[PDB]
Amino acid sequence: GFTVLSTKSLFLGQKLQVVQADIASIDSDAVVHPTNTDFYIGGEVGSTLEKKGGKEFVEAVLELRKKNGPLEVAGAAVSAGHGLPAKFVIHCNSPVWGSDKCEELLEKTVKNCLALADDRKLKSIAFPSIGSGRNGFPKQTAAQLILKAISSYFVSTMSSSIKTVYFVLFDSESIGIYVQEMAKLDAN
Ligand SMILES: [Au+]
Repeated sequence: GFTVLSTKSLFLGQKLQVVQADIASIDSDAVVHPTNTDFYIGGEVGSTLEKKGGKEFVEAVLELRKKNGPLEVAGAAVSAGHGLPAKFVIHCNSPVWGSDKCEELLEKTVKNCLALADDRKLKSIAFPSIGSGRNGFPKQTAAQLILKAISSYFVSTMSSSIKTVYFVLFDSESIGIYVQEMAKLDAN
C-alpha cells in the first residue's frame, strides 16, 4: 500500500526502512505511540491512531492506563491494536530534551519498545519520529540516538524476532535526516 523511500539492511538481517505514510495505516505487528506519563492520546500520532481505531483503540489505552499506572520516563507499555491494522500499540514516554540524562533516556525508550515487541515475537515495528518536536529534541539529535539504540539493540539481542523496522515520517526534512542517519549503520 505504501512505498519505501530508503532501505538499510543491517548485518544481522534486520531491514530498516523509511516510509512516508499514515503510521496508523501500516500493517506492522506493532506501532509506536509517543505519549506521556498519563497515556495522553492527543499527540499527532495519537490523533491519527484514534482516527483509525476509534472507540476500540481508545478503550484499549484506557484499560492499559488503569492496569499499568503512570508510565515512567523512558517507559513503554503495550495495548492491543483493536481497531487498527497494527496488532499491538507500544506506548512510550520519551524524556524531554534538557532532562539530566535525556539522551541516554531516549535510547532507553527505544530499547524498551523493541524489547516489548520481542516479548511477543513480533516481526515488524513502526516508529514515528520520537523525541523531536513534542519533547523538544533537535530532529537530527533524536534521529541519531534512536538509530544508535536500534543498532545497539540488535547486536545485543540474538534471539530477536524483529525483521523489519519502519520509520514513518511526514515532512521532507525528517525524511532527509533519517535517510542520512540510517545510512551510517553497518556501511562497511
Ligand atoms: Au541531555
